[PDB]
Amino acid sequence: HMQKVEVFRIPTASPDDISGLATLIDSGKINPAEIVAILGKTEGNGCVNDFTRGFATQSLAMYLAEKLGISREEVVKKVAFIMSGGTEGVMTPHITVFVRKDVAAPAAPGKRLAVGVAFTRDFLPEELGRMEQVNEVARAVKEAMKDAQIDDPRDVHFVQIKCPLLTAERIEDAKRRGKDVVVNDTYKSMAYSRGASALGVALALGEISADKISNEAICHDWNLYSSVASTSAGVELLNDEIIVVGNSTNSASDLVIGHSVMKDAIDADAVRAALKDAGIRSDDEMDRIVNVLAKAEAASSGTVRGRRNTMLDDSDINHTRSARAVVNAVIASVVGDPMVYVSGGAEHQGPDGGGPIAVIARV
Amino acid sequence: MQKVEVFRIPTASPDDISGLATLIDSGKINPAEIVAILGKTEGNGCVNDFTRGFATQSLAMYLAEKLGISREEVVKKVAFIMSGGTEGVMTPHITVFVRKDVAAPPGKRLAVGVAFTRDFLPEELGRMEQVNEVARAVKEAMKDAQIDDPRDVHFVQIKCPLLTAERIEDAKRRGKDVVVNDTYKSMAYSRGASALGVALALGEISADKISNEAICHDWNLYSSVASTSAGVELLNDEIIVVGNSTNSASDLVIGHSVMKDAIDADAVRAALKDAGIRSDDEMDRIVNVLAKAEAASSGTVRGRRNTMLDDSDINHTRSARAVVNAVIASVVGDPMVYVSGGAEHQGPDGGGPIAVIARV
Amino acid sequence: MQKVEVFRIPTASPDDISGLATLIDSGKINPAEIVAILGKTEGNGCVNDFTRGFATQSLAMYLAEKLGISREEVVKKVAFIMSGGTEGVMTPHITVFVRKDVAAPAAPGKRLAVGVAFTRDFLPEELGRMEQVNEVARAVKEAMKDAQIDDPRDVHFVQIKCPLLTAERIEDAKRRGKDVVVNDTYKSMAYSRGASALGVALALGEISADKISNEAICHDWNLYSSVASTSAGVELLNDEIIVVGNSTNSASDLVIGHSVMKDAIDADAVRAALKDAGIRSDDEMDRIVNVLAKAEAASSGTVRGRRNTMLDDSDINHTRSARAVVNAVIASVVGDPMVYVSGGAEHQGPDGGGPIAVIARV
Amino acid sequence: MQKVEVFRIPTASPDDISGLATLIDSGKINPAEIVAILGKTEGNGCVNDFTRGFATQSLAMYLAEKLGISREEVVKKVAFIMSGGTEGVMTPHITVFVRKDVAAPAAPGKRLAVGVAFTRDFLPEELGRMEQVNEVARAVKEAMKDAQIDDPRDVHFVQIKCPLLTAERIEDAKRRGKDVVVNDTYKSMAYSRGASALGVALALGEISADKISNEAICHDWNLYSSVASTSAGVELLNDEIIVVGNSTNSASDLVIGHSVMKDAIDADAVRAALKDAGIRSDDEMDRIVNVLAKAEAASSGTVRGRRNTMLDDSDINHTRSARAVVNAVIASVVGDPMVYVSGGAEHQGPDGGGPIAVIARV
Ligand SMILES: O=C1CC(=O)NC(=O)N1
Ligand SMILES: O=C1CC(=O)NC(=O)N1
Ligand SMILES: O=C1CC(=O)NC(=O)N1
Ligand SMILES: [Ca+2]
Ligand SMILES: [Ca+2]
Ligand SMILES: [Ca+2]
Ligand SMILES: [Ca+2]
Ligand SMILES: [Cl-]
Ligand SMILES: [Cl-]
Ligand code: NA
Repeated sequence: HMQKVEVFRIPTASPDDISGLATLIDSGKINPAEIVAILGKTEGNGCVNDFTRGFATQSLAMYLAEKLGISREEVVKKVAFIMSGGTEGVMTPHITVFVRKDVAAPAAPGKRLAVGVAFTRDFLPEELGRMEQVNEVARAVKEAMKDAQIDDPRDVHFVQIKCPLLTAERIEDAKRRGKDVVVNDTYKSMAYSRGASALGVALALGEISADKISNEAICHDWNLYSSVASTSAGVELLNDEIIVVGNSTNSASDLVIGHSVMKDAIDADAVRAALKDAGIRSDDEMDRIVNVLAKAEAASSGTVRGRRNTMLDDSDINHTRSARAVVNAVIASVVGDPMVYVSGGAEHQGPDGGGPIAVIARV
Repeated sequence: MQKVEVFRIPTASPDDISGLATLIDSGKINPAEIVAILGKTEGNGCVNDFTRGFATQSLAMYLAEKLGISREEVVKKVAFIMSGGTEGVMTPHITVFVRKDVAAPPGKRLAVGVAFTRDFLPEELGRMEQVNEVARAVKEAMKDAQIDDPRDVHFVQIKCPLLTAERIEDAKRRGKDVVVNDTYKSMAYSRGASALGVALALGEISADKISNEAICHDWNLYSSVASTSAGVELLNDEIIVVGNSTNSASDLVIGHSVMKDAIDADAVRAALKDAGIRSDDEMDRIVNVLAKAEAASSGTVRGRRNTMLDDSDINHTRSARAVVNAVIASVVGDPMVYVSGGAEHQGPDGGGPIAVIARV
Repeated sequence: MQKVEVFRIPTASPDDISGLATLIDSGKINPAEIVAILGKTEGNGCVNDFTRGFATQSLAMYLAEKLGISREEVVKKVAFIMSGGTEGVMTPHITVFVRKDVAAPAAPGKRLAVGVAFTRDFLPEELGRMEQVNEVARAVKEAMKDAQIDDPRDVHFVQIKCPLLTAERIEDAKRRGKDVVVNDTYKSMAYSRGASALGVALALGEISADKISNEAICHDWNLYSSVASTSAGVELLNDEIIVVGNSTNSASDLVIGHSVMKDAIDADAVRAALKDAGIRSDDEMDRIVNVLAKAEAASSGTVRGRRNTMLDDSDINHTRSARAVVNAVIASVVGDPMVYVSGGAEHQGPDGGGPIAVIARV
Repeated sequence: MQKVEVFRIPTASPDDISGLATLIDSGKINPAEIVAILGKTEGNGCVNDFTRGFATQSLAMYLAEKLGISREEVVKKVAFIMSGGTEGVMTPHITVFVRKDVAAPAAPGKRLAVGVAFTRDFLPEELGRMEQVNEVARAVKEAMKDAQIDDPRDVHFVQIKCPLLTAERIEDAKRRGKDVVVNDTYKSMAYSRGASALGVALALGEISADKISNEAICHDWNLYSSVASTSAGVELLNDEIIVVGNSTNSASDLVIGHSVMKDAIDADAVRAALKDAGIRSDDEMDRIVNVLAKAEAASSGTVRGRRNTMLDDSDINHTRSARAVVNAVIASVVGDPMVYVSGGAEHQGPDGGGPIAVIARV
């Protein structure tokens, strides 16, 4: 009959903590068969050797499989699990659970929160960071939009993607088959996978025309970017998982989403603009926030507003960790709550050194 | 009659003196009138940070050849307070304080005073001996500042020592124990004892509440203007009192507030207001912002857990510095501001003082 | 008559069960006979290492499926001790202990024997204090009985997993009006390791009870066990104990020997432990099943009079460095970096050293 | 006739000149005869390591004061090669090379010889490319001549300091319309080390010019020098070269020998290098002046087929781990962790290995 999306931002005590989700299920507030996606901030280092991502997904899949009476593999085929590691600074570990009910109510007036999920095919290692990944992500984004019943791409406000990376073993597999990979480095492969996936969002939503995107442009032409894409790499899967979040004229949700783009890592004005775009027009209305979701990164210039920083020169602390700490702190200082989603590495996600920022709010 | 000028100078590396050299060579700074240099250096700000000493040595070399005197005499004349750790987007820079005596014709204006303490025994670090001696030099520096009312003191910056392996062996040889065995934790004890010395001198807390057992344990005791930073390269405390005096002709003033926690942007705006900055348009009057940052002992901020105290890969003082610099930068639009970590007895638990120096 | 078999298995990731599954599916391991798994997992080996729990969860879920029982029942039945930190060239792997009942002839001298025991859960304010010492000592005695070892001189390695403090657990303690032994999460690992190690020494008669008190724990480094190997983690709230030795009631084709490294570069002690396990020449290194060792930074900040920065390095915690060093030393003697090295050797060997054991085919 | 003396001096900090000053004040070192100082400094050895420059500044300032000349003049006369990173048990120290002409007899056989040479400054876009290879090769040949070595087989170690790319230098290159060899500050160290190492192999005839191109640099690991040892730093724009060998025109009471570690745990190569320097037994190890070696993670992510995480670890860069490992292996053979080990051995020995030299008293 009618889609109603509910979104639950749940604090976690550890990567494997399912207790807060279990409390909401046991109280009857969440039917677990209606969960379509879980977006996590997990407290590993968010870089190459972060096993909290897989630990969290495994723990959630185990739990939901037992509650639903189905196998873990069926849960993973059915539910998007997107775990973004790295909870630096004051950023609070948490999960955001997306529930899509089917209700016997009319659509609410105007446009209200809508979500769609789609998975791509698995990618061969030589496809990561290249047009194959761009075009297949674009196709899956369009599918998720239709799943969400969103017709106008301007009504898409955040497209969250989990994407793969290259391990030593996967690079060697490509080599044994006579293929080369986009880069022979696991950490850099995360940027290429994030960037190709983001360009696929831009292609699908019409933010960039197809004839401007080529292999040569991926992670090189920073004038090309999506204003709503948010992509995050991990070792666990070989495909991309996509969540499209926007507003539909055919939704019964009591929530809406809005967004802006941070021009740089300290752009508090963009945080306030994203809040306003989600209907939050004053500090007292900040209690309507469900979550804030943003991309952060170290600008390629090595500077912010003309001031040097060491992020790209610091050999002890990877720059994606520093970028996450900074943007989480900036958002937290505006909204008064560090339990917000910030992910690092914003290739083709907002301008160089900036990133999209979206707000899910109660109406 | 004293006048104080303050110069915030970006640096390209710990040993970079070129920005200071440009201002001297252009006549805008007379090196003989420099009384203190407060630096943010790009080492890790913890135990094995050698950018502090590298920066001090490079500056001492340079000012010695420019003043015709020896390096050793320069360090006895000028306070060098190098705070390592430039995490996040925090920009390495130095802040140079110039104090020139100029006869001139109301209103309170920036005044600065310096005072070195005697050298401390390692057994005295983090204990009442350090507290009482620091309180002495603060009043001494209050004097050089020509400031009579402690309510006119807005920031008290201190470089304090730490306990090395050999300084522990020394107290061991001499038959005396030290406040703690961990060299990293001695930084917190030296920082906290020094801070209590400021609260004691300024009458922020009465002396009968301060004991050895209260140091780094009773967080109800704290100064609202103290800012202390530890390093390996000395054994005494170097104190800079900054405030406003009627007997001053400076074109600057200093205000301050206290960050209740690491994301307290309201306190940043209050500090700006206390220094005469009332709108975003007037932000260009900032000379520098100076703040203390730290991880709260509860492991939380506004009820939300974070990993700073559980993260074995990144020391919590590094994270706290990144966070508070990003918050201040997002208010003033400029990450080149002074943030130092470890705020023991400096503002409440999880918070710290924040001061703004601004043109009038 | 018990027969112990030990399988050292390379792993591709913390959750990799494929090597164990291959041995089960080939018929080489009956999963019902597994009594303990000792892992090296590739997290940072410090407070915020979740690879330890990820590995245990993955193994318990796999074995639970294979055996037709719940995960909870598997973790009550099988010791899972995951030591994080695979720095330097140290290769991630698990060592699986299988114990079966057999009818076999007697008097094979003494051969490898294994026993397992668990303590109760500890409150945060008990870590690093006599309650942990005494509970561990009782469990060590139980594990010895499980191993059918009555003579403590026949115990060659006592491997323990023990808890640690997080900021959240310290705050729980404060809310209940209790003070923890130390207010630093990393240092809490040393107190839990040290108290657990002194519990081994108490149980084996290496130190008399009247010499152990709260004040001595992590302060009197001349108190130590020569066989204790303890390892701390966020993923458990009790201690798990594996006693490994030799007994006359054993039909194993394996034996264990040990020595004590006096410092982190004591290759002589590696060769002495090999010899105590019956490996008398480089030509016989192929009989190694695994080498198990403790490593640590010396409190003096030195090795043979030479300074190092392990205790002063704010970027890399000293147990990470000690593991890389001692693994490299062992690897250079035996020609294989896939050996067990655990860092932080409080009351485990002298200050700056630690026990080292070798499991070898006869 | 040239006489070379070499003093290995422990340091308490990067700026510690006291051990050197002791040797000068007692008359054992004439400061005007110092031609090079090779240091291990206790920074992280990567991009943001300022202990290297801090050490050089302190040494240049001290020597300029002793010789009555300017800092500028000292750095033009003396090679200062500070290699950061003292991980594991590796002990910070400096190795001071003293060379003087003498009127003395010969030939007592071949004895230690040293020569020094500097290259021009490099643009950022020349690092890791043939401009650096060829100019380094030119300078190695010059340093050979300064050492009075005509036979490349008598060169046993070629130590080099070379530049790296910072974010600001990469951005500047971009503004000038020039792309650099790699857009990554950490990886730029590998390209500078590797191009410099190939310069050595070219100068010494270890590899034909035919085989070297931009495309081969940090790609064809079959190309390598067996004596090159290179180390990158943020504190200079050129390459500084120290050639160390033996020649018939030497009156030193020292010799150098070398081998090549095939991998990070090749203790046999350590003993081979000792033997090549005349140290035939454990009893003769008191003749060591220093051991100098290159260490690295193999591009395969393995040692003798065993996986490690050095290339995967986002918390600790692999050159830090490699240094800890190889220093520990050497220390366990010679009983002393105060030896020189530098990380990143691109085109320096085979993939995963590196050269190792020993300077010994005859
Ligand atoms: O923030 C991020 C970005 C990514 O690519 N992968 C993560 O785990 N965390
Ligand atoms: O921020 C800080 C605090 C300290 O104690 N020492 C430093 O170098 N930086
Ligand atoms: O070991 C090393 C290698 C390098 O490239 N740079 C350093 O400072 N140390
Ligand atoms: Ca971007
Ligand atoms: Ca405070
Ligand atoms: Ca020990
Ligand atoms: Ca090599
Ligand atoms: Cl209800
Ligand atoms: Cl864990
Ligand atoms: Na799991």
